[PDB]
Amino acid sequence: SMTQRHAPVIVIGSGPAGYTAAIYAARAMLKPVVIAGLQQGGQLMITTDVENYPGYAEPVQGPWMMEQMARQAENVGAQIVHDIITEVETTVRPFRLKGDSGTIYTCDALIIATGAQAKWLGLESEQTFMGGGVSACATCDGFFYRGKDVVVVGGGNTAVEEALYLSHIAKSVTIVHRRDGFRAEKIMQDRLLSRENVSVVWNSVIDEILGTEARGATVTGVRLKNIVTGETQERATHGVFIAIGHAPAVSLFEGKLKQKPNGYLWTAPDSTATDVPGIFAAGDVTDDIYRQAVTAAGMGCMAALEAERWLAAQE
Amino acid sequence: SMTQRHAPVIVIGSGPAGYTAAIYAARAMLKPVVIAGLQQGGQLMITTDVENYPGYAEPVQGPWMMEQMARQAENVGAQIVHDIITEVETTVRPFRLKGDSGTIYTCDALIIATGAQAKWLGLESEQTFMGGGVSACATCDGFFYRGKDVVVVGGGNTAVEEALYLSHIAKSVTIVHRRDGFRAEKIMQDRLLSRENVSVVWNSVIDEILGTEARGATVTGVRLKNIVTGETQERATHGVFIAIGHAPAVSLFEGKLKQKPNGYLWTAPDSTATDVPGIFAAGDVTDDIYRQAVTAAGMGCMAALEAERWLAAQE
Ligand SMILES: Cc1cc2c(cc1C)N(C[C@H](O)[C@H](O)[C@H](O)COP(=O)(O)OP(=O)(O)OC[C@H]1O[C@@H](n3cnc4c(N)ncnc43)[C@H](O)[C@@H]1O)c1[nH]c(=O)[nH]c(=O)c1N2
Ligand SMILES: Cc1cc2c(cc1C)N(C[C@H](O)[C@H](O)[C@H](O)COP(=O)(O)OP(=O)(O)OC[C@H]1O[C@@H](n3cnc4c(N)ncnc43)[C@H](O)[C@@H]1O)c1[nH]c(=O)[nH]c(=O)c1N2
Ligand code: NA
Ligand code: NA
Repeated sequence: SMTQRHAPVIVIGSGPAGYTAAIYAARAMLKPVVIAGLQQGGQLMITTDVENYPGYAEPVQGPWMMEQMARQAENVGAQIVHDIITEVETTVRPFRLKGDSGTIYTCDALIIATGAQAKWLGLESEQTFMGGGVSACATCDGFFYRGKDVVVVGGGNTAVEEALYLSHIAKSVTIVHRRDGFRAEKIMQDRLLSRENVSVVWNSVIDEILGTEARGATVTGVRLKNIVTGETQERATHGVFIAIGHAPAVSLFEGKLKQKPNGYLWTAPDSTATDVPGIFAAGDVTDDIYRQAVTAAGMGCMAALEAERWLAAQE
Repeated sequence: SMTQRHAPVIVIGSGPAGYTAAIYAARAMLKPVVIAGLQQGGQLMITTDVENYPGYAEPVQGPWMMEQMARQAENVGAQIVHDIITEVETTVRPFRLKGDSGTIYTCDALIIATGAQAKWLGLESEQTFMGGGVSACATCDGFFYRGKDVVVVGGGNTAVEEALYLSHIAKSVTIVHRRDGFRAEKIMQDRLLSRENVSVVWNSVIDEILGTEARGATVTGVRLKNIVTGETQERATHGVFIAIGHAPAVSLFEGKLKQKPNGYLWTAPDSTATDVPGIFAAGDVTDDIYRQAVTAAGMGCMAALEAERWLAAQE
């Protein structure tokens, strides 16, 4: 493989943040290279039903949308490279990245768009029912559960937020959490629990998600286990939302870039600037608040424009 | 017309910010109404060539894109109303808006997405050559002027920023400004003027943009006038970028919502919250930094999610 390769901008990640950064950087003649990573196209690759990305009259599949973005990025002059970054040197100029290929990449500005994957319980039945009643995004799928009974799993701020959102849409929400209480801001927790259509099953986990045969397989219930006693119980439900948190993809940057208390990369207000000039971060690796494709794309744009302005200031 | 009409969320504006807010609000079952305003579809209605909105492999026309967003918004349950808001009462609950129709609209949360139109010189030749060498957005059109000679008109921070961006792409940039010096941050101005491919014509205006007959009409030069002496001169050019600033659409909110020193609506960091709880602002009415369709759409999303969270907190 190539020993070493320089681009003015390198984007790490090929989700909507990375592709958008690449589109804008390429149109500014910064000849960007996108390092695609392990999942070219990012987390939208695992959904077949996108309805809230603005600009498509009808629902689209995630892979189809991300193919359009990839094509767009290469059409305007970005180059997509199939590699995974394994190390980043943040204290040298040009910045230096090592690929799993062995190639050393160098760049004058770096845009980090590595994402923050939803965490899952680790059940085979999560896969079986994925998109047929199992979701990790209430914003995305809540609408389909209008007047239906759903379960939310988790007990942190994410679960409280997802349950509160769903309580306004679903007929009922049952939250299942392995501890005896929420580990979330008290005002939010009180607000959620006071809703008449919300109940909680404490000290419990999902033992299995139950449903029909894959003709798709559709959720019809859950088996819960009390983790104190081991006793199980089964209940009917129409949907299960897994809300146990997200894992920002920050292992390259730990100890090198400022992080927020929860692990997400810190960026400046109304900006993608990290605490190292010339390194920008866009999308779900920094955004723990909105977590949408369009917000991720918007940040990608911001990062390219900021990178361009910064590079001009270095000349 | 109707005397009075309530929606949980009302969005003022039907550009990418307004439509995106409507899409997300409708999918949260907040039954939003969008007040379309004078230009349904917003400022993208006047461009036939969009290439940097992520998710379209090939270039699209602005009207076509904005029709897709309008259709999407109504498909997911938003309602578009053809009216213009003429007054907003920001100190009452529910918020009250008056339409030019005479209808009184009321809402529990308000999302402002009224935009900030580029200002133009007021020349007939600006219209003639629109999209054939006259532009008000270097980010949008600069790419096409790779190795070409262009003119930038203006002398504020916007003109300095647009010229600096273009100096990296175009063969040359000639800035034309009616004063003897820039009215921009000194570090930026020094950086621009030191570029070897940048020149300036001070104390002057564009008297006319010159070019070919509309077969489209294509720019080939400009006539400049010194506004001290009245003397004119003519020069060849391939493109003219009008960079005299933008006009945030804030006349409804002057004296009622916090504004930034330049007139744009103030919003909180990493947020669309204005200084009145339950009133959010998204898109170019608040964003004087990025000014793109995708950033505007991203803010629309943010406003809907924040509005939804806020409404839940009121219940
Ligand atoms: C099941 C499901 C369904 C939905 C959603 C999530 C989930 C889990 N979302 C949320 C959406 O997926 C999320 O907001 C975006 O994917 C975030 O985009 P990013 O570009 O930030 O990261 P994203 O996670 O998409 O991409 C990260 C990229 O970084 C790369 N990467 C990571 N480490 C790397 C390394 N070391 N080297 C190189 N590359 C590396 C990966 O390969 C990947 O390409 C969503 N949103 C929405 O708006 N509408 C919707 O319908 C849905 N639906
Ligand atoms: C010539 C040209 C070309 C481009 C661009 C600009 C210009 C001038 N842009 C920038 C882009 O147009 C801009 O970023 C967005 O239109 C901003 O979207 P908003 O939704 O914020 O406002 P936008 O201006 O689009 O919409 C404002 C809406 O508010 C409404 N409104 C105002 N007052 C009202 C009232 N009192 N009552 C009701 N409604 C009211 C209007 O009717 C309108 O529908 C662009 N960006 C990009 O990303 N790619 C590109 O190629 C281009 N190209
Ligand atoms: Na930030
Ligand atoms: Na803000």
